[PDB]
Amino acid sequence: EMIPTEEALRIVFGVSKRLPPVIVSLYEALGKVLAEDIRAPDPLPPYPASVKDGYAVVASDGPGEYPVITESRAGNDVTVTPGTVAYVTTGGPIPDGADAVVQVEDTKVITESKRVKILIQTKKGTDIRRVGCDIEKDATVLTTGERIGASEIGLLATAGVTMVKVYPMPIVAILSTGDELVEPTAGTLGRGQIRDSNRAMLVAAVMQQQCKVVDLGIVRDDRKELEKVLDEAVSSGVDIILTSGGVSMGDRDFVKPLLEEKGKVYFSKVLMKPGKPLTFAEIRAKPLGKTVLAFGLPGNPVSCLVCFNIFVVPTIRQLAGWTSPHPLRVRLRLQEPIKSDPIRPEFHRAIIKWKDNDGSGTPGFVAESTGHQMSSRLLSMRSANALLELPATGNVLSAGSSVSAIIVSDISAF
Amino acid sequence: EMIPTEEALRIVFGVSKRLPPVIVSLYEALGKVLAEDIRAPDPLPPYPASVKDGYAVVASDGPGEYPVITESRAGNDVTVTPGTVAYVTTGGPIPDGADAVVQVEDTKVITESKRVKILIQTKKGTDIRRVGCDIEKDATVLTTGERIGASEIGLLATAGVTMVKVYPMPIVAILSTGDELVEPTAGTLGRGQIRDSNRAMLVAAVMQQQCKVVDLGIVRDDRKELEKVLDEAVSSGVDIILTSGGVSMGDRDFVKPLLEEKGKVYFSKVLMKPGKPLTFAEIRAKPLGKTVLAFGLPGNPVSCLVCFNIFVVPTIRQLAGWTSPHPLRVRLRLQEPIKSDPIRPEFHRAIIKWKDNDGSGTPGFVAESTGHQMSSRLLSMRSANALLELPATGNVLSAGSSVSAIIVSDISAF
Ligand SMILES: [Mg+2]
Ligand SMILES: [Mg+2]
Repeated sequence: EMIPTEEALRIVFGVSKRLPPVIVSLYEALGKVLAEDIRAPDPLPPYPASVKDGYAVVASDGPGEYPVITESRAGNDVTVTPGTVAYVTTGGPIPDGADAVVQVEDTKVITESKRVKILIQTKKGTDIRRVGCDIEKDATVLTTGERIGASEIGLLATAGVTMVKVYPMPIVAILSTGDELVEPTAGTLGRGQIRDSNRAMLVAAVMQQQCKVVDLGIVRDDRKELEKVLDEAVSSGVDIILTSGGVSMGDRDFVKPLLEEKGKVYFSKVLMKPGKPLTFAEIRAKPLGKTVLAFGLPGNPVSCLVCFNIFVVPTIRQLAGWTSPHPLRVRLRLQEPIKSDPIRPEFHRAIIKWKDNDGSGTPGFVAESTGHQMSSRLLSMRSANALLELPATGNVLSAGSSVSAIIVSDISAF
Repeated sequence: EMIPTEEALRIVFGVSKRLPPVIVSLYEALGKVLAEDIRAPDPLPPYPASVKDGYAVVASDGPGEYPVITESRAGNDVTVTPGTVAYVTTGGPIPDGADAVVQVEDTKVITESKRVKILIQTKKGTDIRRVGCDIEKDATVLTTGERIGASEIGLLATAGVTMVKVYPMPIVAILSTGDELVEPTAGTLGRGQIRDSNRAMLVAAVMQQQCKVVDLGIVRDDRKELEKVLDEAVSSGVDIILTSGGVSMGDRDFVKPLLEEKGKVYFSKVLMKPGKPLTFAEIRAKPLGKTVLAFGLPGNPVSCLVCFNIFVVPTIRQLAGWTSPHPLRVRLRLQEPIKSDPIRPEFHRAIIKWKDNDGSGTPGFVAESTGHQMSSRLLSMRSANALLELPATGNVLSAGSSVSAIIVSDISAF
């Protein structure tokens, strides 16, 4: 009853629908996806602006000594005739009659009225931004579907847009279920108790996705309270519910029965390593009516994060309006021998480093293994930035064979 | 008087010193660098825990029918003898006398007291996490110098650390100087006015670096107010001052004279394209005494962001305690013909996409040019995630030659 991972997210990509757009402020638009076309209301520059510090001249007059008629520093709104020059700084408006601008280190100084000598001859239009040189009027400078970075903020500011129409981020509710879970603030542990590490992990994992987290806390293994928390969640306005634990084969695992009771489950077992259990349900809020997506993530720590990175991250990007929600996939060569599982494809976590020499004798990517891949050993996720997509061959891949990998974190490194 | 870029940041890397560590909360520790060693106070698991849902058995008894003595679900703290089995779920404590755990789909059901039939024979220690299986007691699970991601949050929660010793982020003050600058909220522009796009750009650029921004606003081209803003900045507790504009050859550019007056300037002209002007000064606060770093970024929009990505981002990472503050550098092949400047090396911005086939017939990176590289055309920074490091050869590199590139944004893409 296991669904392949390719079909698994094919279902999610078919059920998840992009969120309605919202108006936000300029800084609130950082990282979000543009939901409208931006047109510049005036050109840039809206006036002939000097590119270099120096003097606005007539190209015909050529080199020689000339008087400085007026001055036109960046700030103010007189013409120049053949035989006179005007002093300008960068950004300054060019007066009428000027054909070009000579630099200042291409001029000489030369106590009443001042005169300046021009050492070179300039072709017409030298060091001058014509009106609309960089941005023309009413032109599209940012288009729908673009992700707002720092430069796109600078373009919005150039055009005067401080209120932007964007697709918002999904609100995410997160909870843990386990009768053995205690808060991480707990000091000495009692018999059969462990601290709750999946919740704080998912909270931070969603925080990195710039989504609003709503911390529903620890829930015990009982149907009544687990239902109360679920009914609280969907009615609070959340878009995605993230459940950790209570989705296995035990007789107190009420996540699958409660999801299929309140909505429509699409799968509960996935051909994965790790993370054989993975429940994905569609729930409907009953108020403004809206559809809520629910991920019953497995309770094992490394299994929880892995399912988050492969099935929740694209779901978040798709609700936020990304055109390419899928993660970056790269081909790399192995740095050490590693065996694969024969039954299900193993998402082996590795540390990816770019090298100016590998894959053969060319520059490419390499990846060393993090160690043991136990579903409970969270030390395998430590400093892991890649996810090796290993086939279910059961063989041993040599320290040089090429495989496929998913980028789950920014490499940076050296 | 131009300093090469390699020597330029060699100075910055020599002047910038890592910040003193601060205690923060668990969620406040996301993204920051660990300034202490974390040791687990108890092992994980602190008790023998069942890996699979099923029954704890004696390996010697083998297959057959057996009674279910007690039940041990995840939660509670009776022994089992050869001939009896105990029902356990995942996470449950294993009673005394059990050697292994059989799965539940490897058992049969079989109305008074219940009996269960074991279909298979298990080797000793099957599906059982011994005490400390994943994390041993007093072991280092996170070490100094590590960047706290989502999984490192999960490890901190496992160990009970909710107050962490980390290196903080630098506080960054940002300001613009220009007598032609108006706020981006301005509607119809007057004669000689442009909206201030560098400030909002730098604010967002620093926001992406998870640093605290202090918006000092627009400052006119005059020495008195520009000094008042600088004296306000260093006295407010800031660690880095980011200035935009007023650092060129004009006669109202007071950033260089005021920086060298209040501190020690290390360079003012850099062999760069774009961004020939780039002033870096060291200022000292006069109170707890502290040293402030000042970047006089050039006023041209694309020139401002480029200097930010190459000289400010590593300075931020070094103050925050990174061991590899330098950006990721990758070798890629060109997708189109492009000419280089003969005098200074040009940092040409490109759109980098990973392809399963290029550089030859192998998988690698490719990069297409963004278009015109004018220092004032901010449309060249649009959707640019890479920075081509072009040599000062002045030749034309064919649509297939390999060059060096700096990753300034997460590729993602397809
Ligand atoms: Mg459980
Ligand atoms: Mg200026």
